Amino acid sequence: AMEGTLTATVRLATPADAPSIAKLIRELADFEELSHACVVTEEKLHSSLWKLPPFQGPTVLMLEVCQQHAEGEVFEPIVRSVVLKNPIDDSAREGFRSPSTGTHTTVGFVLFFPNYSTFLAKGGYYIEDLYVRKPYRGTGLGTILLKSVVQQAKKLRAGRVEWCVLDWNVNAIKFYEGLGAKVMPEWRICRLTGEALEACAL
Amino acid sequence: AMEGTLTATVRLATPADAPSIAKLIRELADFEELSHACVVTEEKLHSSLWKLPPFQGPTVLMLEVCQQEVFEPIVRSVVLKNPIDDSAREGFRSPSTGTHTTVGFVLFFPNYSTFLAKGGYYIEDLYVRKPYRGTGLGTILLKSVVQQAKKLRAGRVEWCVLDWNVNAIKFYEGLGAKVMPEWRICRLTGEALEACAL
Ligand SMILES: CC(C)(COP(=O)(O)OP(=O)(O)OC[C@H]1O[C@@H](n2cnc3c(N)ncnc32)[C@H](O)[C@@H]1OP(=O)(O)O)[C@@H](O)C(=O)NCCC(=O)NCCS
Ligand SMILES: CC(C)(COP(=O)(O)OP(=O)(O)OC[C@H]1O[C@@H](n2cnc3c(N)ncnc32)[C@H](O)[C@@H]1OP(=O)(O)O)[C@@H](O)C(=O)NCCC(=O)NCCS
Ligand SMILES: N[C@@H](CCCC[NH3+])C(=O)O
Ligand SMILES: N[C@@H](CCCC[NH3+])C(=O)O
Ligand code: NA
Ligand code: NA
Repeated sequence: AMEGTLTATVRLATPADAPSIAKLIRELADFEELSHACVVTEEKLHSSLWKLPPFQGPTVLMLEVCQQHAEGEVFEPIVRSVVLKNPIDDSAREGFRSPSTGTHTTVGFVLFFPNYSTFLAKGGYYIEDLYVRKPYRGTGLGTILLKSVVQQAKKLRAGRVEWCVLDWNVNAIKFYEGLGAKVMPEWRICRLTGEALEACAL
Repeated sequence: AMEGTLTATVRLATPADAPSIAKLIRELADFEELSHACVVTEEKLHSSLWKLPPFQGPTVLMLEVCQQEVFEPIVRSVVLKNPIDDSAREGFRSPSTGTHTTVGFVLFFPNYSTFLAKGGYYIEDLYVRKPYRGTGLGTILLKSVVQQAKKLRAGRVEWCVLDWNVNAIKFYEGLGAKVMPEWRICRLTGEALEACAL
């Protein structure tokens, strides 16, 4: 069991992280009660990610823990000390060994990509997924991961940082509101997919 | 002014379209009851758009009409539901062809679904000028984006709508889109974004 103080690391994901990303996307879909809709594979991540420079297309940041630079680098890892709220019991620890450092455990991820506001006439960032494994929630790790994205977005002069939440996901809403984000009740998401997308033609 | 059949053209916007795009973004913001929050300028569009290849970043397609390649223009004949009276006609002359009137625009950019593990497209803005609504022009414009998204193997085409905008909701549902009531947009901007530190 992990006790006392942890060292938390937020770093750019590499193709070697595809197995862990696939497992975390599946855990998130299971949390959102959307397992049937989730068809992610390591192969699909290799086909679609790591094609464009980081922050110029879909980009993943990995969150990892362990028991406690030159010019023009894209993303220097963010390293923070975290005093544990309670000791952590992680039965999944061995299946989440980090490919960057063997002594690190992968505990979360975030996927984000550029968006654009016409009212601001400025580019922003959109966060697609934000996920922390169950034994590591409530001790400040999700705050470090979200704030690392926001800090990068601000460095890139983002007008806004946006994302979506399920109306029933009260713990995430409280978490986002506590960081200054506003839940906008007036907007609804529209999706054109599957057969309806196939049928949509001129 | 305009009666019978129109020729509708959907084409890629160039920097010469920044004045009309700015004008149309303002009309949309006014429709969406968000005028005060709209700070678009031609200069801001020149700084943020036309920086990346089309469909690889924020991309605009213009919608233009007249009385009857990365992206080949889409040309369609449109039988007018009712004759059109356009008092703003002279302020919306097309920079591509002088005989064409700019009546709308769409802005879209790539998005990504982790559940599909596939890229898609997100439509930021979709707008048609009031005299040209309800006669099939908006359908042509949205379908032009979807056709390009499908050619680029998009898993989904997504956008958002105000819950009170029943005319856009009906239009979207009629095209096969599903309005998903469970999702809420969260935004970190302004002072809240500036105060967010690590
Ligand atoms: C939402 C999620 C990412 C947040 O991450 P977390 O690691 O659980 O978050 P934190 O621990 O930083 O913050 C959660 C709470 O703990 C509190 N907290 C942080 N450090 C703490 C500490 N050392 N001691 C006590 N409380 C602490 C924060 O103040 C926050 O409280 P609030 O929610 O009342 O503001 C995480 O719970 C998760 O993965 N959930 C399942 C998936 C999900 O909901 N995804 C959202 C996608 S839209
Ligand atoms: C929403 C908007 C983009 C749609 O464009 P439009 O040009 O009005 O759209 P169309 O004319 O293709 O479709 C509207 C309706 O007219 C009908 N229609 C189209 N051509 C027709 C014709 N020749 N004869 C009779 N009816 C016709 C369509 O079937 C559709 O009906 P439905 O709403 O019951 O499905 C437009 O009205 C607009 O700009 N509105 C204000 C801004 C706004 O709401 N933007 C959305 C931001 S999310
Ligand atoms: N373009 C608007 C959002 C409209 C979303 C619905 N089409 C903005 O920048 O705030
Ligand atoms: N990643 C999910 C959507 C989750 C949105 C909220 N984080 C999908 O591809 O459908
Ligand atoms: Na959610
Ligand atoms: Na709307």
